[PDB]
Amino acid sequence: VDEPESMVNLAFVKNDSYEKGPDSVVVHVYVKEICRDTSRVLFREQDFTLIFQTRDGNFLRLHPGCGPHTTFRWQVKLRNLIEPEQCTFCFTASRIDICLRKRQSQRWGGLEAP
Repeated sequence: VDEPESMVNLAFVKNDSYEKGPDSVVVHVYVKEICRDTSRVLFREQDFTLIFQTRDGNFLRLHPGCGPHTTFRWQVKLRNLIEPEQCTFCFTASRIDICLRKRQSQRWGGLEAP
């Protein structure tokens, strides 16, 4: 767990996203059984990458050594840059809620009142 020497790209994600308010979008990703010591986030203007380790006995047992030496990342490039300065996070026991500010603005809301 000290030497990962591995970067795995994840193809399956467990989350749900929705846009809340005029300029805000808040999502919650289900990230559990994670070695928080190794759970890192690489974020920029509009995109972010989540790299971490977890424990899945069923999967890890199928490949001896996999798991504590396996570090993987999920990358999301969000469309319409966000303002990291205004961003906040929300931690539940098994899920991670995040409040994203869509400062690049969302277009077309239908009929708007002056």
